[PDB]
Amino acid sequence: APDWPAAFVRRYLDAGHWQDQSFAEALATSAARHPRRIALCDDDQRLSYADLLQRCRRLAAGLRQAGLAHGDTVVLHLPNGIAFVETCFALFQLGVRPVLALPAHRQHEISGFCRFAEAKAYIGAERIDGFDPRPMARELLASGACRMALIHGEAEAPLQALAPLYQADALEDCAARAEDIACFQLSGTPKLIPRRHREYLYNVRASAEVCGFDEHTVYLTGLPMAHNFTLCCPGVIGTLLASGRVVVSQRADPEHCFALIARERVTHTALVPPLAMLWLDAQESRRADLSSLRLLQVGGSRLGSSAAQRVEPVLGCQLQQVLGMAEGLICYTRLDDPPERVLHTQGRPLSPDDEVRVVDAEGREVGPGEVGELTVRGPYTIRGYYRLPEHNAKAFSADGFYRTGDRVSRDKDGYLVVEGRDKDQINRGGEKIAAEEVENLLIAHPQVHDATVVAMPDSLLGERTCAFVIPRQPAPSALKLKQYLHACGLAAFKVPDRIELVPAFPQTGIGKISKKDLRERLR
Ligand SMILES: Nc1ncnc2c1ncn2[C@@H]1O[C@H](COS(=O)(=O)NC(=O)c2ccccc2O)[C@@H](O)[C@H]1O
Repeated sequence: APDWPAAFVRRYLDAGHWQDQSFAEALATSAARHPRRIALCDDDQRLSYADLLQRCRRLAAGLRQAGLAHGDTVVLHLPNGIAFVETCFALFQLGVRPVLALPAHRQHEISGFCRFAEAKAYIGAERIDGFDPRPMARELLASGACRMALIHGEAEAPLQALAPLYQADALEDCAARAEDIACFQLSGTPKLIPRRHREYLYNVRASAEVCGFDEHTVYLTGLPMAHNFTLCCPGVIGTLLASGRVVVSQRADPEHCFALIARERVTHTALVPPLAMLWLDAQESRRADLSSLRLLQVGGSRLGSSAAQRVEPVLGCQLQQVLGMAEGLICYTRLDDPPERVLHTQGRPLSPDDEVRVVDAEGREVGPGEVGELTVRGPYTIRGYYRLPEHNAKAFSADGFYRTGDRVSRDKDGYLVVEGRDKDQINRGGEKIAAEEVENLLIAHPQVHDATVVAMPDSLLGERTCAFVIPRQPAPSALKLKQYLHACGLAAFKVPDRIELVPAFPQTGIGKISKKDLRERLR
């Protein structure tokens, strides 16, 4: 667990970025401001700030009685829900660090997380993302992967029930210091990202300012709450610390979510592009009343200008583009930015002390507007992954810059434009091709729902291109789309060598497209 050198600590405290409260103290402060206001809602249950705080304290007492102590680690694998929030904040109070596993994670990942972190417990549910994790949890215990397995819901011994632990008398003490690790986030087997209370609260508080969160923010969880976008950018925690209300959802389909928005008067949410595409193309479901919606954050992957330009007309809300990473840096377009920035950039950095360097293969800083590897250090960017000295020696420069693996350029005013991952690059007979440019043209096509362009081996040109396209009916042929690209003025060498009409793309844990999976499919 590498830390910030002393010069940086001192400057981030002097700047006022790092304050002296833990997550638990911060929620308690917010609760005290508005104790009866509804803080969380699910399909039936609604908790006031004061009821949430008390339940968290009661769960904390129960977890302590069950053996969880300050400095312990747990693997937290729960669907979106009230239990996720309660359990997180109870662990924050106790100084117990949760590994924030995603709903899509399975035994390979879960086992690795328990083992690598030496978790005392796995905390899970009777069901998650269509998966029954209780067999796995039994094997975790049988193999020594963790000591204990708590299940919210029904489960057979040797698994233990989480609900009885809420019956304890409320623990009133906090064991967490602002400089301690609060939780382990996960890289997008995922690496463990040690996030500390004071820096990750800076992340939350400043994001909430930039995104205009306030007492009236009604935040819908469009993504897994474990994920950093959903949790802190500004996320669920930004909503709670602004004294807003969080509306939980275990699904992001526009059918369900549009009705929730109407029911709860949702004002804010966050999505990855593929989900935003579904919301933009939702047909009869758009009969819903979405008048309450004020801000749609889109991030995780680039939202091209063809799609971005449809957000305000179709949904009636402002768009914000978010370039983010669990390791640190967040860039945001700002709520008062002109369209040219919101449609065509992925934001500018959150903190004045975020230090960004775009560098070529040699480590040279590129010229302005030129494309290079994004690297960065700053007041909420880690200095290394948890207990990973050998990987850390490659992933961080000697002066402490995190090497993101993304290819970006910068515009005149500091805004980042993401070309994609280093591994997404296409070189077609020595001509370079920016997938995003071709993807954005195809996505503008009226019978194209989404598109993704990747590299395939070729003996003569080294690489050719293949575009995967989800049609909307009536679906165009590959030949019609090649002609449509031509009529748009796309350079000939950039027209995909191959276009695959398909109903869906493989997806990552939170819904991003897996170009790795596509590129392994081709070869
Ligand atoms: N607007 C964008 N345009 C192009 N690419 C983007 C991108 N936003 C992310 N990426 C890619 O996603 C990696 C990080 O992924 S992440 O840890 O899961 N966390 C997130 O995505 C995340 C998103 C929002 C807020 C907090 C977060 O933590 C990045 O290095 C980069 O490759």
